[PDB]
Amino acid sequence: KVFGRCELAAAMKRHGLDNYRGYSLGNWVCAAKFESNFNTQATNRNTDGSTDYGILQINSRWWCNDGRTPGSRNLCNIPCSALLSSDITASVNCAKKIVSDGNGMNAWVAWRNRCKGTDVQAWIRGCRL
Repeated sequence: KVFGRCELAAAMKRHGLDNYRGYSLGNWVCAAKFESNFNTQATNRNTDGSTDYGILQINSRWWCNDGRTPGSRNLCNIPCSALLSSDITASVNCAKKIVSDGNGMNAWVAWRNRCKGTDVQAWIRGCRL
């Protein structure tokens, strides 16, 4: 499923991501835009052999099991395919665990490079939240 901007913002708010660990809703929308282009089916292979899955591009190195990243962890206790569902519950819950880990949203390379220090509020402008 490819979400619309305001549709995703609303789903993320509903799931309690708005101001989670002090990160405003715009930060999460911005990150999802640049990580996956709002596409729940997005997948990308990393150089170490691990893969990123879903709207928030969650890594099989640490967070999920994709059956092909030998020696990795499954900290969110999920198959990586759960991250590709049209329902974002699994992605959101795993993202909450990631952002609490100690580095905050710096865990997301695209957020650090493209969202951090910018006017992220613009990503929720015009939306009926």
